[PDB]
Amino acid sequence: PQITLWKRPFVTIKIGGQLKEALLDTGADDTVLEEMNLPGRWKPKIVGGVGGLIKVRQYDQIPIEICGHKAVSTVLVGPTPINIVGRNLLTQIGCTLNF
Amino acid sequence: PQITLWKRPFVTIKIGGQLKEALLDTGADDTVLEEMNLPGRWKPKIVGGVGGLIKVRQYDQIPIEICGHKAVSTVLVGPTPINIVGRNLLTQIGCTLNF
Ligand SMILES: CC(C)CN(C[C@@H](O)[C@H](Cc1ccccc1)NC(=O)O[C@H]1CO[C@H]2OCC[C@H]21)S(=O)(=O)c1ccc(N)cc1
Repeated sequence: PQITLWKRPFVTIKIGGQLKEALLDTGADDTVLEEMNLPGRWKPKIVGGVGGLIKVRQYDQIPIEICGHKAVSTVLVGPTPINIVGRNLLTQIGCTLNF
Repeated sequence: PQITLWKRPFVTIKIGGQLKEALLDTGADDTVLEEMNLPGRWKPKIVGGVGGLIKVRQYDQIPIEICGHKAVSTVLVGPTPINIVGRNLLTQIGCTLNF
């Protein structure tokens, strides 16, 4: 289907056995989530946004259910003020912009 | 047009006769541009993202042209590291997410 943009485009994602709300964000290179536990190895990374830099944990090959897709992706975890779904995950599920 | 998300979705915009590259960003509530001069009244605003807050100037009713679509909308100006087109302008040009 389609999603208009009069409202913030939140979708529900299933990740780590939890249901979370996340913003579909074409301006984000990567998917960044608020503090949570995920299993497996991680490596520290710096993420920079409009207000400055934050430290995050990078988890690879995390399964995520999103918009009827069973996806697998890299996920960054840290002090973001909102869960964002970035182009890494948007491309995997075939999302595009159209006007 | 249609725009995939394997690369950052930059488009050329025209504002006040000036050509600029901006990111099409569904996570951004409102268009934010790097420091520039615009005419008319403004009011300060605070916007927040990854890494914290910034102060911007809000100009209302500014003409902006994007891929042949003309709009008159609110434009924020401040220390963003890149030009961002937000949902306020995406909606006015009929842009949607599709998958
Ligand atoms: C955090 C979002 C809810 C809001 N942001 C839009 C978002 O697309 C920014 C837009 C953005 C893009 C580049 C640089 C700064 C901000 N991208 C972002 O922070 O992504 C980071 C995660 O992936 C990495 O790839 C880009 C930076 C990292 S935002 O820049 O703070 C913002 C907030 C409000 C408005 N009106 C305009 C923009």
